Amino acid sequence: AGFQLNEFSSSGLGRAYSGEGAIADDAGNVSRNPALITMFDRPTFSAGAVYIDPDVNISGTSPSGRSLKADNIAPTAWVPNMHFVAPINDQFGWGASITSNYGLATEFNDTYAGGSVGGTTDLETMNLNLSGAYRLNNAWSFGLGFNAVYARAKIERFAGDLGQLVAGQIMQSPAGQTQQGQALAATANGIDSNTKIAHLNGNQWGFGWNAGILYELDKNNRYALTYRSEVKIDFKGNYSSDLNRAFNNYGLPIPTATGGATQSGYLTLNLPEMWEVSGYNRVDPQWAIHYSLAYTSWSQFQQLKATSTSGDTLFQKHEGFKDAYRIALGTTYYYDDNWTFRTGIAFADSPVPAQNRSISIPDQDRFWLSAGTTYAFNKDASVDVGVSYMHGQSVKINEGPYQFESEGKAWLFGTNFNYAFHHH
Ligand SMILES: CCCCCCCCOCCOCCOCCOCCO
Ligand SMILES: CCCCCCCCOCCOCCOCCOCCO
Repeated sequence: AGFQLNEFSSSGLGRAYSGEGAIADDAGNVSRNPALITMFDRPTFSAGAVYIDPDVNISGTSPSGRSLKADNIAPTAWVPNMHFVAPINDQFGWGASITSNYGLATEFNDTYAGGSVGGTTDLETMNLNLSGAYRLNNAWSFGLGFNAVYARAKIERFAGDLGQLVAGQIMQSPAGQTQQGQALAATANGIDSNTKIAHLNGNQWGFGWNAGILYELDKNNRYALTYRSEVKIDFKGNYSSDLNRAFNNYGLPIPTATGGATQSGYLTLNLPEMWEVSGYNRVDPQWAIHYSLAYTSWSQFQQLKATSTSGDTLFQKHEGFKDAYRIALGTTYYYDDNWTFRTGIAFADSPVPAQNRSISIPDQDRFWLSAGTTYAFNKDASVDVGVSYMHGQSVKINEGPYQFESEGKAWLFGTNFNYAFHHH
């Protein structure tokens, strides 16, 4: 699912985030649906983190003869979460949380033959949320939330074997016999595969809002609709390329060379909005069933475009994402006053059309299998441990002169501590 994260709590991880937004056994879920606030009787707190260990691989051969093989190109990630919820009165409450809905990390050796389209790609995101909720009656609740998103990003690309390729082209050509042609071949051969062809970095705050509706049949069965708005991050940061000025203005398909000098740069990143419907059903004093369909408007993310203080394009990449859905189903076994158990599955289709796949964000349809458990120390305190495994199909990728194959899987492990305070 592109660069979206769902890892906002360890219990959620055990459910495979199914019907999140209709469950309120810990404070974690208010981030997902502000209306769940009305479900809380006293100040409740939750803090933990999810460890994501991807194993994503690339295979292929460049036209140069060099291998396009790259193993383990998605570094492990630690995603923290922190949550708080508290009543105001019989019909009002509020919450705050620190989560992450968007994140991405890909890394190739700066010597990689295909380095002009896989160097380093890093996006980390933090969502500061502040919600309030109104209890209309025993059935209807409403939530309204505001989000301050802090985002830190970095892009780096290298000349892989392009220097070699270009030199070959010249030398095979009639210009191979010319002084002019030879000098260019020399220059091309001279571009090391670790020559930095593009650098971007910046951090910026962005802002958005979210809303949610909660409907309860009884104390054991509810349903929810939630909306999370788009958030536009307007980066202003640094752009650089180690290539000589002399490369620019011939219309070659490359980022603007700056001879290593840094230029101020502007790029707008769109974090897509998301809708979600959720259902929770406590079938039995020990058994619950939960499920959700979520819809993310990835079409809101069309490209990476970077711009000088003069309006010139310094670096551009077409993304052309399409809207995508995530669906999930899970169960919870409330064994005894101490132990709770859970498992779930989810599926998410890639928002990246095959013809726009790229190796920096090698995405495919995914499945999650998860299981988790909660131990309750004492009605006031509990720890949540969750495990999830994700599997993705292998997919074909075409960028520039290169053809790749990609496969990805991952293990997720997470722990959360929960505390509940003195009632009213
Ligand atoms: C699939 C990637 C999504 C997230 C990418 C950025 C998220 C930040 O992860 C960085 C991973 O680095 C590990 C964190 O460092 C260890 C922190 O643990 C210290 C405990 O206090
Ligand atoms: C300069 C105008 C910007 C238009 C394109 C921006 C996006 C470019 O990214 C394409 C990535 O290709 C990088 C390859 O650069 C060439 C390195 O080797 C050239 C030496 O022969």
